[PDB]
Amino acid sequence: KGEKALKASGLVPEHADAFKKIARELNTYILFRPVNKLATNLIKSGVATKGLNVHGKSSDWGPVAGYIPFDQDLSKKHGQQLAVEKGNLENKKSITEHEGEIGKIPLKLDHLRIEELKENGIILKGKKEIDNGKKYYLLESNNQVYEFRISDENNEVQYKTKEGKITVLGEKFNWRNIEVMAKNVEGVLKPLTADYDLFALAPSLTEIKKQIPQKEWDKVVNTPNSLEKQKGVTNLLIKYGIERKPDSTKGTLSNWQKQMLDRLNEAVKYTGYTGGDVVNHGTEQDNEEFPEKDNEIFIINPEGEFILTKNWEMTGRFIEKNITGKDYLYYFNRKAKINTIPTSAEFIKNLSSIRRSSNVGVYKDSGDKDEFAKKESVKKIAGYLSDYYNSANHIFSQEKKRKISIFRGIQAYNEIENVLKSKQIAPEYKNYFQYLKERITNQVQLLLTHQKSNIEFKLLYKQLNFTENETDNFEVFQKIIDEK
Repeated sequence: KGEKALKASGLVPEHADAFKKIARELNTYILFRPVNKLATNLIKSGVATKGLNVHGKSSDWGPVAGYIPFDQDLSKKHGQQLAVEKGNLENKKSITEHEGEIGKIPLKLDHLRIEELKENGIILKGKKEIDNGKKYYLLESNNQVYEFRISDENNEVQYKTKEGKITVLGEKFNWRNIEVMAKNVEGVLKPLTADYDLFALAPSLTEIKKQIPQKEWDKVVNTPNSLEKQKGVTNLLIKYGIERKPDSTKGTLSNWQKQMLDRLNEAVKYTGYTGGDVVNHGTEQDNEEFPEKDNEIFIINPEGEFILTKNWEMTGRFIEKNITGKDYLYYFNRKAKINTIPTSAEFIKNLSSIRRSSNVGVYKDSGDKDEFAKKESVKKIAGYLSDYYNSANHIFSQEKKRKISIFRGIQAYNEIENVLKSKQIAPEYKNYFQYLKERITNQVQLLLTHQKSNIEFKLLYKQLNFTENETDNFEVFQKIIDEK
């Protein structure tokens, strides 16, 4: 929060002042991911940064830690049993799939970086061995299965494992280099650095009116009906915001948030970075190959107080205190799921996660109409969960957001009840749907108790009958909320 986040993240102070100027002149809650200081030294060195072509995470030891090495054993793949070749062939695929901006260059790092690692207390510049015809700059480490050899007169690392001990990869190499994957800046020698990443983004919707076209905002203000005005804003957001474009070098943003990103990219050139775009891949949940979870988030407020969190429940608490529970644009990263269960795209990910391993399930690769009817049921599930994950219901108060949230939970629970009115499905998806419906009952239940409803869930389910209408059955449900 201010200074403690700025020191425990290891964030660039001139970039901190630049981000305060960006937040002051653009009024956006800039969410961020935790960055490694060992990567931050090579970021503030100025050379190019990685995207999603490589996937090397931040290491825990090394002068090259932060760069993406050829052999990934100077990367996140440290001590991995069968995953060192996963990272190895992953950077092979980075070389041989994304041609044009992936290079084969030598290293670009600091010679005093070994002293930057000895002031970190990691490597041990000790005994010297003779290779390349010279008494070379062989330096040891603490973890002595590996050692770096940064060159004396050159700016390269001819690293090796010791020739008289075992390698954790299973091979043996004699003072080989890091043939580091690069970014071909029309021929400029620039390797890849572990980039500074995003977490989400959140402007205010009144500012968003001055970014998206607003003569349909001059249309949508002249309505006499409240829920239909909210549904017109729903039409505006379904055709404007979430209609995304999948990439791997810019990110999963709105086009106006892509303008936010390229403004962020240009506004850091004169501050101390020599490459421009330092944010070159997606957020925490945008790595859909496998998600992760962090314990602190560098959310930057519009007014200069760089907010920090402590626990994941405190992340949800301060998001529903600041991002969600105000009149802002909560645009997040799409049995203790107290508030935020994952999104419906990850529900489709879990749908494919046990439809390929076990080929049986809800509907098969077929042509019959009942299979497409269960496909229509899960289509309504995937629609209703993204309807539930639409926090832009706040042109009115936020209890309207609460009422529409519990309404969408009711409708999705009705769909999960409908999908068990089907044929003899595989029991894996049966207990999966039991899991979904029980977590959604717990979610709508505590969402009701944080309201002042005092009704149990089963009463409120059995009273509603939405045959053809979310227009007066919302008035049926809505009337109870309107009174006590």
